[PDB]
Amino acid sequence: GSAFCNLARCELSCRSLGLLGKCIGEECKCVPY
Repeated sequence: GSAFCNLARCELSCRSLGLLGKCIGEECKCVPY
């Protein structure tokens, strides 16, 4: 919509904090595997 999450880019971003990436509501949100 006005934003668009990318799972590959969210996965590479959540990898920088030590956890898994997912998209929720067209935003990036990280999760504990």
